[PDB]
Amino acid sequence: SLSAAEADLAGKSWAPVFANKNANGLDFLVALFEKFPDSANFFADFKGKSVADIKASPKLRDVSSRIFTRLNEFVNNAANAGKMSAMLSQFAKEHVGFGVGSAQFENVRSMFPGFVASVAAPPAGADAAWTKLFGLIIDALKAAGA
Ligand code: HEM
Ligand SMILES: [C-]#N
Repeated sequence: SLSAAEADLAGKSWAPVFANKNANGLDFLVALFEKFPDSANFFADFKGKSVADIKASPKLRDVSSRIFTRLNEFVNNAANAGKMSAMLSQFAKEHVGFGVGSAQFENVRSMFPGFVASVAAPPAGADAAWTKLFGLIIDALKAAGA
């Protein structure tokens, strides 16, 4: 887990992002797709589609919302190694079954701090907390067989 201090920093940087969950969450998805085009092929709904197609799909909102809803719960529980264990196991089990692996989560980690900053400048120490939070997911995915 993160320490209470780091988790506080991550929550602080996430606040302004989550404040506009519909829009920011669709934006996160599109950024992902722009930067790491192969990601899209993991989704049944967007396999083969171009970013333009993705942005115009009526399915986008459901996908971004579920990521944001779940990410929010990770942020909230990040300092409780207890809940983190449970959350990460499930999260990884779910993903691996869909063919998604840690490399795709390395990609998310790479671009996340840049994405948060696109909304509001994060406090000192926040980027590192996010990178350690995503490092934990990456590790759970490796544990799950990918
Ligand atoms: C960044 C944070 C992410 C979070 C919080 C997240 C969250 C979720 C959750 C909540 C579900 C629905 C699980 C269920 O109820 O069965 C799931 C589905 C899925 N996610 Fe993620 N996800 C993340 C990133 C990824 C990435 C990077 C990929 C693809 C590269 C991925 C691909 C999938 C697929 C393919 C499934 C379900 C089937 C599908 O829609 O095709 N997710 N994810
Ligand atoms: C995948 N959300």
